[PDB]
Amino acid sequence: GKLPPGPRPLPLLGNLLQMDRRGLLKSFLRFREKYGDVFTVHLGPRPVVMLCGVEAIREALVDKAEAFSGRGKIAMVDPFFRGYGVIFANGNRWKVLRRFSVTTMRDFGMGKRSVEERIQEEAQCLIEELRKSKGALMDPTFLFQSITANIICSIVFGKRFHYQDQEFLKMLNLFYQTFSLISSVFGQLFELFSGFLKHFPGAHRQVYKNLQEINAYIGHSVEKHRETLDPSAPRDLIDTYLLHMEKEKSNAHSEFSHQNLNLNTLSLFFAGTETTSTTLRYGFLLMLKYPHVAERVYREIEQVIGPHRPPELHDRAKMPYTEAVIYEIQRFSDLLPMGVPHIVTQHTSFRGYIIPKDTEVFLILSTALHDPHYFEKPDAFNPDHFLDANGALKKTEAFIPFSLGKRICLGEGIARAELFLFFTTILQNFSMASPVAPEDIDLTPQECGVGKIPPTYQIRFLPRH
Ligand code: HEM
Ligand SMILES: OC[C@H]1O[C@H](O[C@H]2[C@H](O)[C@@H](O)[C@H](OCCCCCC3CCCCC3)O[C@@H]2CO)[C@H](O)[C@@H](O)[C@@H]1O
Ligand SMILES: OC[C@H]1O[C@H](O[C@H]2[C@H](O)[C@@H](O)[C@H](OCCCCCC3CCCCC3)O[C@@H]2CO)[C@H](O)[C@@H](O)[C@@H]1O
Ligand SMILES: C=C1CC[C@@]2(C(C)C)C[C@@H]12
Repeated sequence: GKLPPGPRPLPLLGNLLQMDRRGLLKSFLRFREKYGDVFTVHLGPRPVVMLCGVEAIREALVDKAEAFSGRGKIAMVDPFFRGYGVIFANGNRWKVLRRFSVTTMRDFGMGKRSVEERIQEEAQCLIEELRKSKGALMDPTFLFQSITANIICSIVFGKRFHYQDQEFLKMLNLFYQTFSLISSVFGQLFELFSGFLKHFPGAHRQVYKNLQEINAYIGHSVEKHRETLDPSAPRDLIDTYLLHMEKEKSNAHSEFSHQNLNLNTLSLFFAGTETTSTTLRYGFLLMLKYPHVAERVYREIEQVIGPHRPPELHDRAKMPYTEAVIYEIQRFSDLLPMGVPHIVTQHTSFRGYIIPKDTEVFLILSTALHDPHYFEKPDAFNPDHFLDANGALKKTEAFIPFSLGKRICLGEGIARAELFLFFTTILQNFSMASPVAPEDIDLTPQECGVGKIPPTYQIRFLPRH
């Protein structure tokens, strides 16, 4: 009958005075030193249980899924989402939204394109755009958000936007700034003291205002889908939801509400755009720092695919090196180092500790991805972390960047397809250069909070021959 151990808190400040200035993640890795894999930290007024290492995390999300499957809050965006949409929902609202989103993120209608096909098409558009740049320097952030946003758009809104569309780019800008502001030092501090800091000016207000501006776009798209809805031929995920709404309207407790429609839709957009693109940004920075890996990846593309046939998912199994590189990009880039917060949904016992219902829990995914027993020298980028003796692909159970269990990333199959196809399709057509010599490329993230965000950089894409 005790919570996990941890540093002794003060009233009001919780463990603030024991924290590391460099962030939550660093704070928690120090605590782990002292207390081991399961400990309690008081983030202002809330005790939060931290679980570290693949064994503890898997034991919680998979073996104790009846208790560890709740969703906790991200203080920076809770005032906006308020438990609407699939990411932030619990209970029956979650079950409904998850079932809906999973099915509709995969089955689209006979004669509608596959996931692979939309990605393949977006990849050709991206290569045509990169050709048109003629080797000019760019920060590729906007293009990497455009291609990942466009895959979600084709599912959600039934169309794609053009790369030079300044309105499309305005919404990409809002998603980008929001993810940065959520992961900033302020955003981390807000996680501790949201109750106090919310009365004052700060980034939380800018985040809230950004999300309302994206929400206004969605609300208008929804209305215009409603006006043109053909109940016999759903175009996209919005039409499918409208039909469920119509079908359940006689139940006042239907979860197909207007607020879930907007916020689930937003949720999918945010997650679909900022995750994969951020991974891509890091991956191309790593290719600049390790041009020998990129050159090896090209050799493999040449031998297995050739210089012109578009890459397809069937190529994956014949490309162990490219796959190792992409896993290692994900491992090293550690997109969500503390995952997304969980909450326990019933009184539970965990390695002797007793964790009461409603206790918030962070799974520190970063500790699995940097576990030195699975990855020798885990702080260095090295695709050999994923290769055996023969150069064959060695997967491992510590590779959990999508989490595990009931709340495991529902975009996983999409993200993996997007990483492989965009990565290989770009390298099939271009090598990369930049004004910064490999030795001087600094990989230090620009933010490290909920999200790990790479520094900005310039790069050129040089066409092959
Ligand atoms: C590199 C790409 C991605 C990574 C590393 C990633 C990682 C994650 C993680 C760690 C979670 C939290 C799981 C948990 O709560 O324990 C999550 C949830 C989620 N992700 Fe992904 N994600 C990626 C791409 C995507 C994409 C492309 C989509 C959209 C198609 C997406 C949609 C979602 C949704 C809707 C949830 C909430 C699931 C739920 O709470 O039921 N993610 N993701
Ligand atoms: O109808 C009234 C409203 O219209 C103007 O806002 C527009 C701007 O006129 C207009 O340029 C705009 O075009 C956006 C198209 C790009 C959509 C990109 C999507 C990417 C995926 C996630 C959703 C957004 O959409 C916004 C919402 O319609 C205004 O911003 C708001 O005043 C006002 O509330
Ligand atoms: O005592 C009653 C109150 O307590 C619950 O919430 C509190 C928590 O009790 C209480 O801890 C809180 O104060 C926290 C002080 C945090 C110190 C400020 C830090 C901010 C920047 C970094 C250094 C200092 O403010 C919140 C709002 O008052 C409630 O939010 C309010 O109902 C209620 O007014
Ligand atoms: C992919 C995700 C899951 C939760 C999240 C928030 C900022 C939308 C970090 C984005």
